[PDB]
Amino acid sequence: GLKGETKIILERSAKDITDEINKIKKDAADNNVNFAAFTDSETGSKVSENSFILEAKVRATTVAEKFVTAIEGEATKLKKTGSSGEFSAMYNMMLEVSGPLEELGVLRMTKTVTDAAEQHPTTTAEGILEIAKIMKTKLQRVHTKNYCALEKKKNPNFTDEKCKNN
Repeated sequence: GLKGETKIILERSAKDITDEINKIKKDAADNNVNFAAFTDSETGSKVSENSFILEAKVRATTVAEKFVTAIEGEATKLKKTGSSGEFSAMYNMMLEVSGPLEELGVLRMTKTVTDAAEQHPTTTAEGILEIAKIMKTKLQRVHTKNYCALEKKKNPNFTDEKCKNN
């Protein structure tokens, strides 16, 4: 239904993120750093004391943030949301992307997004704007968590109630 790049435009953005994971893996191996350090294991505070893991995690985040913000913008009216199914199609991928990110890191919370379908529709024209409220939560929780440790290395003066020290 969509002509020109407007069709693959969605796939193009997803392709970058998909490949982004591979870019870090090859980079991590080059520096010979424990890749599994990203998630390591579930046990309270995560180690990954190395700035590389925390810093690299942002790279996988910032790029992902574009996808979420893009959904709200791409909403347009028809250009991206061609058919009535295209509206949810955009969010459909985000649900799947929850995997790749989980591997590189990022906090899991597909339950909140999935649960949104129960109360809220799924991702209709206005539904995206409304349900988007839940998504923004992840952007702050993921960023704030990695953000603190980010400028933390720069100076010990860094402090914030949002982020806990170890």
